[PDB]
Amino acid sequence: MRTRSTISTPNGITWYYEQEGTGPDVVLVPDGLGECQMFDSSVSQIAAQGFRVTTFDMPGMSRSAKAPPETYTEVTAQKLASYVISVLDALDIKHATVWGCASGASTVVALLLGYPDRIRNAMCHELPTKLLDHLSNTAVLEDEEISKILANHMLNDVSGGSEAWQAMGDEVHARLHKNYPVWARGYPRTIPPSAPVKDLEALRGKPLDWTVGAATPTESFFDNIVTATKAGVNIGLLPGMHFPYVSHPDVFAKYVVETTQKHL
Amino acid sequence: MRTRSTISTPNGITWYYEQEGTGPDVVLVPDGLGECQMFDSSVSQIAAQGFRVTTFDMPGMSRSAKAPPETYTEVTAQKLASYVISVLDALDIKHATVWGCASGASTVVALLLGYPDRIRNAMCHELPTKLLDHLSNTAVLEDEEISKILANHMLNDVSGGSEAWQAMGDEVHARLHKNYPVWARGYPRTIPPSAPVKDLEALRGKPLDWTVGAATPTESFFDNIVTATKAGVNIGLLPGMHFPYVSHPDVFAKYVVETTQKHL
Ligand SMILES: C[C@H]1CCC[C@H](O)CCC/C=C/c2cc(O)cc(O)c2C(=O)O1
Ligand SMILES: C[C@H]1CCC[C@H](O)CCC/C=C/c2cc(O)cc(O)c2C(=O)O1
Repeated sequence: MRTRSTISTPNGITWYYEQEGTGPDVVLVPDGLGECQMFDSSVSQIAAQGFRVTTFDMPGMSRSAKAPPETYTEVTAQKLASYVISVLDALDIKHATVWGCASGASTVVALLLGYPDRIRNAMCHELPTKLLDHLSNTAVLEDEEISKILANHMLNDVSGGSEAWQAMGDEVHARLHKNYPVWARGYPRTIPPSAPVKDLEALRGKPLDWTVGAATPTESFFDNIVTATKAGVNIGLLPGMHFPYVSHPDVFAKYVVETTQKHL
Repeated sequence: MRTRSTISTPNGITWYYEQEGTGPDVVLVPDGLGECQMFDSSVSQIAAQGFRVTTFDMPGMSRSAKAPPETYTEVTAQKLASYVISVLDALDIKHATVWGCASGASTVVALLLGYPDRIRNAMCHELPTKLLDHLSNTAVLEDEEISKILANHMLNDVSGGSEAWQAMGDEVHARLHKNYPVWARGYPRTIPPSAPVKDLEALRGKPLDWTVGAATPTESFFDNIVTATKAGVNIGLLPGMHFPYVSHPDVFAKYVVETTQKHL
């Protein structure tokens, strides 16, 4: 039975969060769009292996929109990490396994490095480390132009699974619609240079498991593969592209549980 | 002005070859389809920077089809490397820069390792190290079935540039048509295990420059990126996929000249 509720933290954020299961804590941090419905099936599937799974909409996104501006403008990994630590503090999650893609991947690595006592192990997927001008240039467009362009880009280029993307439903896509402008203005310029992945050695020997999408063009996260290999960090593939939890929920869920079981 | 001619070597092969330019030798070794007209523009463009450029159809392929069966069945990097050393012997090329993609990539690294006195530097692109059952399954079909399927697969999936691929013309596509079966039967089972990349320390400090296609799915050559990084070998991207010399001739040519100038 899934808890669907709100909890507030003293940095001014009111988080929408979901929680199911009993057992060691596993936390699913969204990608930049900040929408935790993307995890819905995997929440249940990972919980059914004996885990308490918690996820949430990210600050300023979807149903966690009640948040002050610093929390969704000039966003950095280090900022997100501290927001995530504060919602963990509120929910009394002391020791967590954490997953994150994209800005969520940067967040989890910054969590692992900054709060090692708190993080049992971290799985990061497709960690952005490069400025991408086609994304960054949308910031200066009109809100509805941004939503049209980014919605299309997710649907056609990066979903990894067009049908599964569209099957999330109208409600989700209506929340994403409003998030695309806030993401565009707040994330693409400032997340990449915040990447906590330039000190290779600090990554060495850490409980970190890195993935890239199998179908993602080799150029997008070529640099993740080099960096992981130079740091001896485990690196592999998940099917699909930027949203394996949408396109391949069953393999995603099994990967989270199997990687979590390694570190208990 | 380009030389277009044949030369026979004592392993029973009659090679079709082309050559243009004066200067240090640069040799362009085809991919598995063995068809050197794919290089035509780049031959002129690299020569025009002060190089003597040589290429050729590969044994059993295209206009180098007069060759004994061992030269195009159970093909191996080590076999292809000896075949190319013989055509270089015949043509009196003592020192060469070499390029190769796919089976050509395996050939060039085997050349570099096996004949270090002969190879100034090698550029390998998308070196196949894994058995691929969808490719190997085509071996047991009808010849004309194999040509249909592979001609379509190159056109639509892996050219990196559909217009540029088709613009090579009817003559080249008529030669490829006959090569697809010979390749299917001779290459995909035996070329991957022959990959000369399993000894990391032999690669280290060698004049080797490795590339993968930018648009190629991450999974196809993930392993090349890990291997290069573990051996300190330079590794980067070219635009397109499996045939940058077809899809992006100008940037391919400039990459060959620049990388050759580094080592000269
Ligand atoms: C939401 C998702 C966008 C996917 C399409 C993007 O085109 C995928 C490109 C990879 C980088 C995305 C990205 C970059 C960035 O600077 C900050 C981010 O939060 C992301 C990110 O979260 O990626
Ligand atoms: C002809 C070229 C493109 C084949 C499409 C392939 O589907 C592209 C995937 C990479 C594999 C290429 C390949 C594998 C191999 O074991 C031996 C080979 O000679 C090649 C190779 O030459 O591939």
